[PDB]
Amino acid sequence: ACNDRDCSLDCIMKGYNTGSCVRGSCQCRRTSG
Repeated sequence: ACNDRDCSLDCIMKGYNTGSCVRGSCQCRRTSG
């Protein structure tokens, strides 16, 4: 499931802060800089 539910959760654990479904995938994004 690429839903932001499991995607975001995993994105925050991978080391980033959030993420979303992309073309049926899951990317993450950090909030800093």
